[PDB]
Order: sequence, then C-alpha cells, then structure tokens
Amino acid sequence: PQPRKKRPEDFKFGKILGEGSFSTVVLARELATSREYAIKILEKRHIIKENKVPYVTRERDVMSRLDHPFFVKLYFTFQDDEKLYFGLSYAKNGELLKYIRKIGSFDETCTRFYTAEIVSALEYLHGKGIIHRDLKPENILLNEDMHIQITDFGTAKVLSPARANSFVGTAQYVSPELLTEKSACKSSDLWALGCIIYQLVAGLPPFRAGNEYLIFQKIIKLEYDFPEKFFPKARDLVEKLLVLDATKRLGCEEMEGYGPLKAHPFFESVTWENLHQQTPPKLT
Ligand SMILES: CC(C)n1cc(C(=O)c2cncc(NCCc3cccnc3)n2)c2c(N)ncnc21
Repeated sequence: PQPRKKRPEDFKFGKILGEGSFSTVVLARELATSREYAIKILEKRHIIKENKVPYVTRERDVMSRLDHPFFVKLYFTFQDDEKLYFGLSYAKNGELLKYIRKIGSFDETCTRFYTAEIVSALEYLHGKGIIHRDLKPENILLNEDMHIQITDFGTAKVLSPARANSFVGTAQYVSPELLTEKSACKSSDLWALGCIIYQLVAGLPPFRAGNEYLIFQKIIKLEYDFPEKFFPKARDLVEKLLVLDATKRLGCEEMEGYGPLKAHPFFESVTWENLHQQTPPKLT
C-alpha cells in the first residue's frame, strides 16, 4: 500500500535538462521533501498519433524491473489530462559524452574504470533478458559521485522463451545485424560497448561519415582503423567486440558469457564486486 499518487502541484519545476522527439526532461524539486528529481514529461496526444504507446509502456515496465546502482531509477509516475510524468533519479553530472568532449579522450585508468562499470550494468541488464538497443555516451549518465547511470529504456527489447526487428538506434553504435538481418540480440549492446571503448580512448566513435548511409556501409564492411596511440589491451578487447558475427563477440552467450569478458587482460586490476563503492579516478 504505497504513498499517494503525486501531482504536478507537488513540484516546483526548473530548467529543461533535455528534449527528445517524444519527451522533455525537466528538473523538479518536490516541495514536501525538497528532493530533486529529473521528471520525464510525455504528451499523450503526441504519443498516440505517433504510435508510441508500446514504447512508453515498455520504458515504464523495464525501468520498474531494474534495481541496480548503475541505472537511472524510476521512483514514481503520475498523469494529468494532457501529460505523463516519470519521476527519475536526477543524474547531477550529465552525459558521459560531455566529458569525452571536454577532456578530449580518457587515459587508461578512467577508460578501464568506466568500461568496467558499463560491463557490470550490461551483465545485470542481460541477466534479466533485456537488450538496451540504443546504448551510447548520450544516455550513459553520471551521478554526483561520478558513477554511471544508464538511461533511455523506451527503445529496449524484452526477450522471452535473441529476437527483434522494428527499431534502429543511433547510427554510430548500430550493430551490423540490425543492418543485414534486422534482428537484435544482447550481443547488439556488446557491439555498442566496443564502439564506446573505442570512443573513450580515441575521442571519437569508430565508424564516422558525412551521413547515415555511409556509416552503415562502414559498419557492414568493418571499416575502421585504430590510432597508433591506442592502449594495446583496449585494442585487443575492442577487436573481440567489433566482430561482424554476433555469436562471436566477447561476453555474448555463445562465447560463454560475462566471465570471459571480465577476465580480459584489459580489466586485470579491476575488482568487479564493489565497483559502485570505489572512488572513481579523476578526469583528467
Ligand atoms: C542529460 C539530460 C538530457 N538528461 C536526460 C535524462 C534521462 O533520464 C533520459 C530519459 N530518456 C532518454 C534520455 N536520453 C535520450 C535523449 C533525450 C533527452 C531528453 C529527453 N528525451 C530524450 N535521457 C536525465 C536524468 N535522469 N538526470 C539528469 N539529466 C538527464
């Protein structure tokens, strides 16, 4: 028997944190507690006529199932005549993208630390049979303490008894199978992990071009290069993620799961069991 449904009147709304095609995220201070939430506001008419009800519903369903420190948390939901509100954990330090851009690229220690966190999140997600489908630095957020907080679950897939076909994520993190077989699997997220590691180190994602078509041509041909600089062990790890055959990516079920992934030499000095309680290294 939970507390009363909240209302917009219970909040003092502040700045917009971001805008999407279908939603807006706004900082709000709850008045009875003074707690700050990031409140995701979706308009019901726009959702209905853009046929997005399955996606908003999946978002709500999935977030309600997650209970882990590396995920943006859904505390509550309510609605008025026009709008839906998701009360979300407020991730103070913003997008991981912001930091890559600000410091250029990551040293080996910060790459290791954040890649390890991303790996733990995904192990947890995949253990629950959930594929993210649009993993990337824009939706890997950072809390006040600088730990990751992954978000944006409207576009997720929930497996049942490795299938999909409808949606295609952000061009650069899109996996080949989405472009050749339009089907998604947990492994699709591991491809996106390989891109993100490459990006943490190189400062830019591996497949880049002047438009989306050319990025897709590069992806299906596995057309990318490593900078000479690149941490050797991070290079070796990324080569075992950016594999065209999805049943052959490190961490996938056919490759015997997360153990071989977390054993990779690149993660040699990581203690996996308490990552969220370690003090993150400084950028930079
Ligand atoms: C950095 C800003 C923006 N931002 C987005 C947040 C989210 O939860 C969230 C929820 N759905 C999607 C998503 N990304 C995808 C892009 C986008 C941005 C804003 C609104 N629609 C979509 N992000 C968030 C948060 N919890 N705390 C602080 N800042 C936040």
